[PDB]
Amino acid sequence: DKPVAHVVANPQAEGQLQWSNRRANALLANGVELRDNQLVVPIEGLFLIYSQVLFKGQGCPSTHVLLTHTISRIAVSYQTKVNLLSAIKSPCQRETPEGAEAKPWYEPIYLGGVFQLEKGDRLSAEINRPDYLDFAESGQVYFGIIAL
Amino acid sequence: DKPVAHVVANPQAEGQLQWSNRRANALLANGVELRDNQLVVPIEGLFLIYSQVLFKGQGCPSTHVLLTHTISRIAVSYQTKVNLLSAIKSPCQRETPEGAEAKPWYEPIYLGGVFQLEKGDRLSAEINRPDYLDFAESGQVYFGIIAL
Amino acid sequence: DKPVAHVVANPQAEGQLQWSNRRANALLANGVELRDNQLVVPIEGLFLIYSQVLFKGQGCPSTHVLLTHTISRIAVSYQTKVNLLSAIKSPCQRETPEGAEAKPWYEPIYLGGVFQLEKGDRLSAEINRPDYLDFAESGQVYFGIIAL
Repeated sequence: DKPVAHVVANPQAEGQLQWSNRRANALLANGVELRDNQLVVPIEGLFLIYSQVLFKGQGCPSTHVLLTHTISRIAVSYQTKVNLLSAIKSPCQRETPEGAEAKPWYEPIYLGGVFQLEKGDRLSAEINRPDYLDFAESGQVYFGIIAL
Repeated sequence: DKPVAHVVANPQAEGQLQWSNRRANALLANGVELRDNQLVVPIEGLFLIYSQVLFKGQGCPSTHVLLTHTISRIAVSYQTKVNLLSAIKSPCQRETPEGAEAKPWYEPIYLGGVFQLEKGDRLSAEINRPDYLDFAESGQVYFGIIAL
Repeated sequence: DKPVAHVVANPQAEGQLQWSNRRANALLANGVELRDNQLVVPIEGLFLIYSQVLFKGQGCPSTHVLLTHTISRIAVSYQTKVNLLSAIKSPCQRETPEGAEAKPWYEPIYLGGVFQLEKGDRLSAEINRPDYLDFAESGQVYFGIIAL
């Protein structure tokens, strides 16, 4: 009877993090809505909120890239946006003047925490570079919430 | 009264990820069974499932290595296996022709999510290279589940 | 009615990991106490415990550094300390004799698990180098617990 959601990246969405519950082993029950790529809370309460993203690259080309993942809360019904959880990662410290190269790298980021939410609040799980995501398979990219 | 399990790597198992509840601060209660290195669910319901693995290496020898960690579900009572959560990590982008070397590196991977399971389902937390694991101590390698 | 806490790093504490509940989107309710920078459990029970730390550096200066994060339990009322969850990470495999340099790097560590605690137990989330932390913003550094 608890509101719950476990949504995954839609692998047909090219260059975007599009969440989807249309998968076996994914959930969107008891009031939680997926609207505008956001999770809308059905009741006020304490919620465990979490998400994982997986980035992938092929070597460290010429310069440098920071990868971010954040879960924001947008309170009320069109109020402000505020970050609840956030992480940053840098895949390449270096890779310069020729030689050999071109080795793929993978980098997972996990975020998870317990928060007091009000009915109607909207949650967003967002990354800066959707073009570096890897949802080539599995339980590699996901976002969920469960009322506690 | 909720089914629950928090098992750790058995440090006496050389080159294998062998789960064990025989530790203070580990749990295996209310129906959850550890059978064939797998966690068997006692009732249908929503479960928070999670696991951490820690890999360790001593420099980046000649070529390259990918480290994987996945939690699969094997539904029913001898049905198919399917991945619920998965992560990949690459420890070495490089390390070639002589010089100095040989610095140990550590890499943790965390997986966690909420899933609807049926009684009898079996859960596996698996890695590709058990020879790179580090459970030299602590709460470094663990796998748990708790009915929500 | 469940004991719960979600505390964040206090950004005014220079070179120390000082936890604080004095933030919107932070919690310290139903009996959980923040005493001596530790979370004191109000009742015996199963608790989901978790924490994230984010380290940041500016290149890989001359030698090497290991970053640790651990959550310990200190049972009873002045008994022993024991690690429940722990992770290690090494930011620099290399960076030697001149050239160019000086690129900032970020490294997040996440810990989370379910544990049977007794009333009065104290929990500590600790790092080895508080001088490498980054709580420059957001939900970057946090420690929470919720009775299950």
